[PDB]
Amino acid sequence: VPNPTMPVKGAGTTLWVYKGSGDPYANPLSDVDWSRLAKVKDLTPGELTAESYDDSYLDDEDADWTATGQGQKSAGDTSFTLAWMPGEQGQQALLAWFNEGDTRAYKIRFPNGTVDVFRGWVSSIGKAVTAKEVITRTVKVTNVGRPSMAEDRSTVTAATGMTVTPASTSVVKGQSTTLTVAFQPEGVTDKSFRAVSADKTKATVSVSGMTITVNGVAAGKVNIPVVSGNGEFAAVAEITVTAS
Amino acid sequence: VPNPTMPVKGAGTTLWVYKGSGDPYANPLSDVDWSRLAKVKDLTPGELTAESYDDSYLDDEDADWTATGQGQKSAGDTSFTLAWMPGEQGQQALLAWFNEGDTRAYKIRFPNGTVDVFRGWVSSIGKAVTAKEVITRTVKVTNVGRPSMAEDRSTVTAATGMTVTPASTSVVKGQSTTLTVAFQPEGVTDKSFRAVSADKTKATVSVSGMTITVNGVAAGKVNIPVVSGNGEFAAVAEITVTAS
Repeated sequence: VPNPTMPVKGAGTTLWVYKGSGDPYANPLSDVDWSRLAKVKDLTPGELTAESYDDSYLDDEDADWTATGQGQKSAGDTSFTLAWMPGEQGQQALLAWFNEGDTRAYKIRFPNGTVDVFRGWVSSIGKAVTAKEVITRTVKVTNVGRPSMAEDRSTVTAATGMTVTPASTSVVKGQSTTLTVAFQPEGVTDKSFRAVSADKTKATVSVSGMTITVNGVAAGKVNIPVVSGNGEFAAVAEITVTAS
Repeated sequence: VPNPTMPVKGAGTTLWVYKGSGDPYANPLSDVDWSRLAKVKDLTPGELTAESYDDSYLDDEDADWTATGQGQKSAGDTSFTLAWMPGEQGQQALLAWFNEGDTRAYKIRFPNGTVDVFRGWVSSIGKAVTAKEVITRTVKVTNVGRPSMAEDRSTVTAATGMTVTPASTSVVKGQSTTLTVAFQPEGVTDKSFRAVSADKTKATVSVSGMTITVNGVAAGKVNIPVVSGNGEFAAVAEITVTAS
């Protein structure tokens, strides 16, 4: 249904702020570590510009027509107003973003399946209070550096398939077992995953670089659920733990 | 028979115009100086309107129901239509009223002995021509200021009494006598009067503030009439003027 080669109606556009660590430009399709800014009244994305550089010399035969070239670009000034919910995360995190000069990353997700991720710092936080109208919070973010348009991530293989094969063997205290995940639907993929223990007590799990290590902290039958990327697919694995 | 505490049938309503100086609001009942607009086909009197004003503040607790108050009143635009008699004295006065921005006073007399007095300027003058139907003149008056409704007056003592005490003696050239009129039908009165001269040769009367000065311009025997208000009561006195 989402066709990036046909015009879209705009409704359904979403705003997120990168609350994790690492490279936000790498895999922006996944929603992991992206806190959502809900209840957006209106949005005005930044306009990439370019300064004009004068490229005229004295020797240049004839000067009837001006000659110029491109200069510095300076993507900047993405603004948006949302509803005022002072006691909800994403909005408190927004005020925290304002209170230091942090240059954080933020992404805009469009209904046609494409993403536009920028990186900037908050330069304005306002508020409009009138009767018979919901109080709105207005934000403005000055963008720094080169952004990441949706015209760069034009590959998208869409995945649509994965499997999780665990060891499913008893693990003794202090020893780490390795779990396997196949995320190769014809090889090319553009998604990640995260696995989190369903009890957090009988075992400790760690997922890093396609390496899933599970340690049998306490005896029993631990269940490790894994969810891929934003959460299109998921799986459940079991690992026994023996007291001996 | 006219009972202002019971509904009336509406037949017998009359239209009058105040073609004089003074306060029409003072004694509307007295038809003195009021010119009648006879042959009224129909009449739609003005509507006492009142604008709305918003009395809502931001700090007001709750706004579920609107809070409003009275604003400006602007009562006017009473219309009527009558038979078209261009050569009639009273319709030429109406055309003169239209032809300048004069804001004159007019009154409507109702069959139950009550009067509504408005003051305004003529805003629409028209005609309707059709065979088998009397040609009609249509008028519309935009009222200004506060009217004097029939509900403002509630006492009306009805008078029912007046007499005259004249000098009824000789008058010398260059010396004027005083004629007095008693208008005390048990104290309270709501009517004025006027006096005339029969010949305008032997003597003439100056009338103002109940004071009537009769001066014998020429010798002889003259009669001075007095008429109170619309003509309900009258009186006649005799004054003699001597040559020496």
